[PDB]
Amino acid sequence: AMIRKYRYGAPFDTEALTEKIETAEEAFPYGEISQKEGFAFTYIMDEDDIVYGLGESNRGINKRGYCYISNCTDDPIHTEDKRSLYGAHNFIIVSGKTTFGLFFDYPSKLTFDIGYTRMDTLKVSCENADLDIYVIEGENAYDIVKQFRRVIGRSYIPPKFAFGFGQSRYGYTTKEDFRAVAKGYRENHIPIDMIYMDIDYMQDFKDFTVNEKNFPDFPEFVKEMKDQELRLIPIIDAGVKVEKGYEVYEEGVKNNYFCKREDGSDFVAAVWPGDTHFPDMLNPEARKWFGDKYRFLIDQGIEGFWNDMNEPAIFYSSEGLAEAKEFAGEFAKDTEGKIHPWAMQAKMKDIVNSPEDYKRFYHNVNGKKIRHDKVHNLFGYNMTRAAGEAFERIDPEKRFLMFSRSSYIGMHRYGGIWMGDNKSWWSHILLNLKMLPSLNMCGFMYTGADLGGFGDDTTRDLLLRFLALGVFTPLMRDHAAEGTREQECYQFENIEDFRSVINARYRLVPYLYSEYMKAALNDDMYFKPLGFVYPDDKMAIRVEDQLMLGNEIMIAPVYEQNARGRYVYLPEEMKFIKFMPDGSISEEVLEKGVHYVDVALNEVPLFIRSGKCIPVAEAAECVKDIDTENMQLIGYEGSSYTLYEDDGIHKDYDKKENYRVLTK
Amino acid sequence: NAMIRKYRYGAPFDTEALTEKIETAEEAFPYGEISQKEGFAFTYIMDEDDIVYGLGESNRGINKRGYCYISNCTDDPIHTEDKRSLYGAHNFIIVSGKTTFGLFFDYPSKLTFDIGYTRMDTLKVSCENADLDIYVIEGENAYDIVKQFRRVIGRSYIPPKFAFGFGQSRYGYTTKEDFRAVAKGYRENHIPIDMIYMDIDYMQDFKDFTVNEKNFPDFPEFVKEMKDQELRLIPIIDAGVKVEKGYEVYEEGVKNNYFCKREDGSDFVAAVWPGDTHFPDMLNPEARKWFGDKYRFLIDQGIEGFWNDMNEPAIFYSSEGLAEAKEFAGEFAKDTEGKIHPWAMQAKMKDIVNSPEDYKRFYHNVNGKKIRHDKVHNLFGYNMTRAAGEAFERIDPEKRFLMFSRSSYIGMHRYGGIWMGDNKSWWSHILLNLKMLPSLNMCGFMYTGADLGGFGDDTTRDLLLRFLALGVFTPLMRDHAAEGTREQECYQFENIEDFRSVINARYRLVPYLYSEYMKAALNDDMYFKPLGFVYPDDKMAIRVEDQLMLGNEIMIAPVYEQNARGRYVYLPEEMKFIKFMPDGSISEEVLEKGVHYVDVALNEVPLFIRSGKCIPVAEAAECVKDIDTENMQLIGYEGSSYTLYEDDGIHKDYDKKENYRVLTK
Ligand SMILES: C[C@H]1O[C@H](O[C@H]2[C@H](O)[C@@H](O)[C@@H](O[C@H]3[C@H](O)[C@@H](O)[C@@H](O)O[C@@H]3CO)O[C@@H]2CO)[C@H](O)[C@@H](O)[C@@H]1N[C@H]1C=C(CO)[C@@H](O)[C@H](O)[C@H]1O
Ligand SMILES: C[C@H]1O[C@H](O[C@H]2[C@H](O)[C@@H](O)[C@@H](O[C@H]3[C@H](O)[C@@H](O)[C@@H](O)O[C@@H]3CO)O[C@@H]2CO)[C@H](O)[C@@H](O)[C@@H]1N[C@H]1C=C(CO)[C@@H](O)[C@H](O)[C@H]1O
Repeated sequence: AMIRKYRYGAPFDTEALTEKIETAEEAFPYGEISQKEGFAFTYIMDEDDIVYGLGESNRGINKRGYCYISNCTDDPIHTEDKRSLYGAHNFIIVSGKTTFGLFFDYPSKLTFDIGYTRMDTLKVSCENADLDIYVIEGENAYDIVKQFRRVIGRSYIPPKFAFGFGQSRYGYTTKEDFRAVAKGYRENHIPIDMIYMDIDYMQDFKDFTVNEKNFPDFPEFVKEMKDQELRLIPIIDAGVKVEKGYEVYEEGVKNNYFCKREDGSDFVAAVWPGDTHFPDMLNPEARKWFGDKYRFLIDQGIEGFWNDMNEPAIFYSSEGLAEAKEFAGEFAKDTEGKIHPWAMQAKMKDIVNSPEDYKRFYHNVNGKKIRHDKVHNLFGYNMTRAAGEAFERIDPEKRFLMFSRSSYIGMHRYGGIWMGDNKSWWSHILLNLKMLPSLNMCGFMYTGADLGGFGDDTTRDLLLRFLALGVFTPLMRDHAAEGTREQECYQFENIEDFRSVINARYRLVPYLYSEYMKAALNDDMYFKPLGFVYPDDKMAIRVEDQLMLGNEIMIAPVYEQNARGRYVYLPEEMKFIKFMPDGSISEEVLEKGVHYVDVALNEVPLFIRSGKCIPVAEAAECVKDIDTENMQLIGYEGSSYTLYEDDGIHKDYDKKENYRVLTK
Repeated sequence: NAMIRKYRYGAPFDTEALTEKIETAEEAFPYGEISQKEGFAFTYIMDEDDIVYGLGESNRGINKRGYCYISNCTDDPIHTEDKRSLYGAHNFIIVSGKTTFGLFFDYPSKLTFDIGYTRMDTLKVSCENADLDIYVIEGENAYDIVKQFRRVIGRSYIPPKFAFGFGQSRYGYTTKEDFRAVAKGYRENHIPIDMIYMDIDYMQDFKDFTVNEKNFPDFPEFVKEMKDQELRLIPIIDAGVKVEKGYEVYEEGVKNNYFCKREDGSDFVAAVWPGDTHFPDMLNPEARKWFGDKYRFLIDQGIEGFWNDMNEPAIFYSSEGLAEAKEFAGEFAKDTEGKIHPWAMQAKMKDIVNSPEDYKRFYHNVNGKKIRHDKVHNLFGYNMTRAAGEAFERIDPEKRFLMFSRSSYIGMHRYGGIWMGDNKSWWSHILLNLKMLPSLNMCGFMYTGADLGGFGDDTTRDLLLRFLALGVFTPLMRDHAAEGTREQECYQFENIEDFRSVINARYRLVPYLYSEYMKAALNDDMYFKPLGFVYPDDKMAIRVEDQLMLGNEIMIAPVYEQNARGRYVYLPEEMKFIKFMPDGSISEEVLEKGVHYVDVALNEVPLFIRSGKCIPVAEAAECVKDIDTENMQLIGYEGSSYTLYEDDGIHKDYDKKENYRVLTK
């Protein structure tokens, strides 16, 4: 009713939406649509108009003033200029005097020119007038989003343990590597529930093996780790290594489960294991075959997975590789200097994630051959769907921890997202923050960034400020790239400081989980821009470095080096809370308005809204040990918090026992 | 100045950074601990509250704690927070806390500042060779310590007045049409401007000290076509002298042994824009004078300023590097077994650029003894600008020339300014350009700016405007853009009157800004100051990093977040919030000491006036020579006094009672 679906050409069915919406028949309600060059929507914006959405895209909460292209790209350098990151989330809302939401249900490259060309002009275009546009209406932007959240289906719900802290590093390889990490944390009493395993745990980077030489009995090691409440979260890449004898490879080939070239042969793309093949994620059968392979690890005790390189990322195809070796040929023999080293360098770079490669292989969809570039942004989506759907067969009642890098809307039902290869820059603390709400609008609630920065060298302080933001993000893990400064918490001085920050995560767990469960089950938001909560405050709607969490709190982390505080705007009176390093909790009332607050490196800050309160537990070293019984209530006297909780393992969501009102 | 003990280690190369002879102190080192096991290392444990200023043009913020900085002039077009080395080497730092003192490491080689990077409480300055002078500057506070240092390094370079105008630039402008188009585009729209820069294209095949003969049949006249319009062309000069027979500059450098040379006596070859080039031996006096004198060519044609580029010096690849690369390309090409990953190929291409190894392959002839370049690496750009400067004074001693350089070392500030190089059209770079200001001032470099709009990548309308609004206050205010970037000339955007509004604020402030720069340079004082220097005992002010004091009257606080309509500020004393309005009016508002949010729209230029002060504001003019300083509105507080310095802005006659006049509100 307050949602209509306008249809152009013959759209590919993305299965993005779970709710049926009939094809409206009147005139498109806003702006203009054109077909002189492919397809274009053009809209003129009110000078005060704010644009939200685009989920995991570059820049800030208000998208006005730059260009975003949905075109899932493996790009390790997230600088302000980049137009396409990992995600393809074609949902925007124009909010102002004239407010409306738009979802562009489209598989391929979609360019959102949001004021970049002309300031007052919003122009969303793509090569093909074959798509569905969904127009949503409501009073405010929050209401437009909650409607969207309805029609795309309930977001993924992770197991309770995933609301713990997780340690990860590209490099962990042996039982020793892993033990010294468990050692490092448990011996210094720093809580943690997860350690991630990156590609070095496989045999020759073969999907669905383990290095038999390093884990002669992987299952027992898993049980040894799990005994200390450490759950090993293995990675899975998109490419299956080409290698005779390799079971997963032989099957893929024999049953035509792989993407093929225009000639029927299996397309080769090179990744970690060298030459690989990509499972045909768009083909229902291949998807059940791929998903089922997760049993290999589940049967061994594994309760979580992360999907990577699933744009899919291509270092080089056999086609590109020959072009390059060949060019290098003329370079090597160049006497006249007709071939500059810059160009040789340019070719090496162009064979990576080549657009030419993305038209070299095809998907087989219920018998229809479709070229990959045409459906490019669905690949990661469906790889994560394969896992999810396979999960539900293996054990319909159990929750598995699951996240992916690349995604498209609809994938939000089967798994969360991590924000990819960030760097150890202070600006990336803010980027982590700004992306949260957008992702929530698009259904992705279980998200977080690599704390302390994936790439490059971190410092003791960058890490602590990153963690302090992580405290509030459902996914909280410290991750680091190959050969960077070691950034485990125990790899610094005065380690107790890190204990302090993590401790705060582990006291806030029952609240954060609660607020998560309530949001997901209600097709609602976990993180909200201040604009959603105080739509009348023309000051609040412009704030981009503070977020509302649930209905009880606001967060505002420090993201500047050497700072000892930061400016905040409070659209209402709140109590200002800091989790102190001695184990106590500072509390101060602060009137609405502007304020500079003092927040030391080893203190964690949050605000509690007027007439509200939240439960806080004692610090425990793992999710299982948190005493949920006698929690302290912080906030406003006479207020009440409805606390959700369940076994945090199965999907028994609708019990009256799951709710329990607390009054301060 | 015997409040500046100097400590000697080894047999230091003389950088000529100081103009003041300081004797070699004789006691143990006044602070921390010195070690000499595997080179040289100063190690100091800092107090928790200590702040660290300095390092001029270096990465990150005002307070330098919490990272690692390396003096090693490097051509790096990507200015991300992780970078440890950019273009300049300004080895001056100051520890500001319970124990305040200042340090200058006079060392021309790779010098590492580990400022609380490894251990948070640990400052460690180390290098390979113990061949260095270390100046310890004692004093009451940081500001004072900086004033001392400014005096032993000598008066800062002083630009002609026309350089406080606005300038337009692009790695693209090639023909008369292009330049005329910039002319017409600005003039027709009554947008103030004084300079148009000429990038490497005006040359004859990138040959230094030539001009394109087909492009510019009669250059002196075209230069005149522009000058009559109050537009001054500022051509670039590159470090590399193109290798080519018949090319006079090359023939002479070779004939007279003026180029840097391989170990074996051969003229070292480095590839740059022109192709193979030689580098003029900037550490050789005869060479330095020969190169400097070459500027006459352009000066005798009516040119009144220059910029020196690529002078780290930047190297695309050496002859040795190309060969090594082509031979690797071969192995890769014929490799049938996948022995050679494409990543290794790609890594080799990257390796040949600015290859530390090349910097080991050429020497400087310093009156007799040959010195391997890497041993004096941070000096190259400094002595190239020194070549140009000394030349100017031989060529015409009365007249001031516009001069600035990319690479630099303390001491170069006497001969020219610098721009902050290849930044990017990122909002974060507006702040980066802000934060570098104070630091560069502490090291003598006052004439500085950044590429407004962002050099690299594509800018937007709002980004360019917020950049200009900072640029209003930086002595170098220049719009420059990379090859193939979106056009960022002010006339290439809708509602052009918002660019005329903003750049009006500049020309209206020019009388006062010029005044402060002149006063500051002649007094060995700073033009920009961190708030700590002015409000030493306000714990809140000593940590403000995104505001700056300018002279002794005003404070700046640029908007740097995209889509923001205001920003938070902290005021250490009562002040008049002022906005140059898009209508021409100047809004005024008193705000007390404390935190505030102030509305600054895109097309408004903000600034604050200190309690007890005021400033002159002229009416808008479209070029510097047309500005009317006779009757200027005074903006500020009642019964305050401003001393206006002014002169002909052309010659070098600075010490005269007639240059000053007291204005009273
Ligand atoms: C691990 C990471 O590797 C791949 O990306 C890397 C590039 O291939 C490298 O060339 C290198 O690029 C840097 C260059 O040296 C230089 O141009 C500099 O300016 O910066 C560049 C980027 O920092 O570094 C890249 C990233 O470190 C691949 O594209 C990327 O997606 C990979 N990340 C995934 C893989 C692993 C291992 O399974 C996980 O640890 C990550 O979390 C994944 O997201
Ligand atoms: C003009 C500029 O060119 C040289 O640097 C360029 C590189 O050679 C290119 O490879 C390219 O780098 C980009 C990467 O491919 C990409 O990874 C992305 O991250 O951005 C990189 C840089 O934006 O672009 C570079 C910049 O164009 C040279 O080393 C550099 O120092 C040059 N700058 C000076 C030269 C000119 C022309 O005479 C002047 O206009 C400038 O103002 C100078 O500062």
